[PDB]
Amino acid sequence: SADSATPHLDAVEQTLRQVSPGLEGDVWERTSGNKLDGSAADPSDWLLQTPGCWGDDKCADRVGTKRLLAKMTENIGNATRTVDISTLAPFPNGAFQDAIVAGLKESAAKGNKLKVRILVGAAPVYHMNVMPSKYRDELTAKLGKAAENITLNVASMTTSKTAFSWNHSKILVVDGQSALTGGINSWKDDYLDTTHPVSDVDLALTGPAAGSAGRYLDTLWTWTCQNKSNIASVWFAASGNAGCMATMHKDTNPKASPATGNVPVIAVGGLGVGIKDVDPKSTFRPHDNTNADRDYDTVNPEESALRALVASAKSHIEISQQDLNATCPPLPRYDIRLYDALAAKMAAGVKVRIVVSDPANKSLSEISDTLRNRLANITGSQQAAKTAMCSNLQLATFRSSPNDKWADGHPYAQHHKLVSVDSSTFYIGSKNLYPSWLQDFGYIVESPEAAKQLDAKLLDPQWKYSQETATVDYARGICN
Repeated sequence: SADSATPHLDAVEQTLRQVSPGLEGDVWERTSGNKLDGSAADPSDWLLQTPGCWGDDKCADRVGTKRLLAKMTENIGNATRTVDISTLAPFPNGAFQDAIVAGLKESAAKGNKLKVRILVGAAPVYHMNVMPSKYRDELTAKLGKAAENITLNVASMTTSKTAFSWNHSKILVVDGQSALTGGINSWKDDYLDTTHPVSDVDLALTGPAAGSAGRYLDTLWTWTCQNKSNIASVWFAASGNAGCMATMHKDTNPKASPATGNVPVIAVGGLGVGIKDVDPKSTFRPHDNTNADRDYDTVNPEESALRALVASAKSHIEISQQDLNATCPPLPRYDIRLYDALAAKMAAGVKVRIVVSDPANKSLSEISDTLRNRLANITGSQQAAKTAMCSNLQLATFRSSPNDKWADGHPYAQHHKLVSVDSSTFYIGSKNLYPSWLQDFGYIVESPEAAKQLDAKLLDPQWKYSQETATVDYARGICN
């Protein structure tokens, strides 16, 4: 018999086909033959962490931020057909707008005509600020003659006011072949023009999984174009006499995709609330969408995917987030199934590390109490839960140097949406583990070599400096 080399993806895949079989290909998809898109000088700079400093409370070394903008510009400059962007509102500004304009100029100067879609999610509280025909006109102006060659769609959207749903994915796809995604929304959002930068992470790849991200954006733009005349759902603007490009990606880029490397990946996203009510093909049979809406799960496969990734761990789990708990009624406080899966792992002796952003930006007491309570349901007592938790948990707030705050007085903050298991398989994307009902997207990658680079470049230094704040740390017998 043959032994799989991708046991973690196999497990996640099996769950996704149970929960969202009708969404395979569009909202989630497993592909082989990808390449983590790091140069030759640096094999590891597929991992776009920002700011990239460690051990320096002044953050002198901004190599990560410089690299991110160069990669955006470079990837867009190599476009020959299509550029596909999603983020949270506002529309691109500052250094990110500069990288987009420079990339588009670079591609236009090589003789290319491009189709470009720029899609942002707006919170009703934010709406007025986001004006797509204004952004269209500002981008057109900055491009100059290069704008002659750009067919542009620009839109902001809210899929549900009542259930607080809009786009939160942060994606850049060029020619359906290269993709960047992760947690980085804009330069100012992460205070990168600043000496207290926020810590964040994106990944860059090429290959079939880039097509997966284009198909996810086709799913959002199909709904956007269907609703482009409903002023309460969508504000849409286009250049010239262009239409609304619902399926830019299906149309201009094929579906069979040649391999660029040897990395297997599961692309996975969610449709939030108000795009699709249910996956009609699903037979899954498991107001609060996170914990008590079957139909919601079937159209938000990323929630199940992340819980399955946790469940697939045989040895150890590292979680790095802004928080695990939500503070946004009517959203629930936490994902019950997630904490239950973390508890079950600790009850089996699998190690769990949780690093969250400083509450200033206890937060920790809330996490450990809930984990303890879920473990008590499993182990039968509070004393047995404490044994399981204290012996298997690391829980701390994030630090990037031996200083308790940045040198300039402000606390450290982090925006990662990162999960890694068994130094083998990890998620990088925009989906937070705390309850949220937005459209999101990310990649689950199984590669021990890449996961060890993630350890060496991110998770190891992270823990080196964050452990000073730990309220629980089985490796030093701390359990407060």
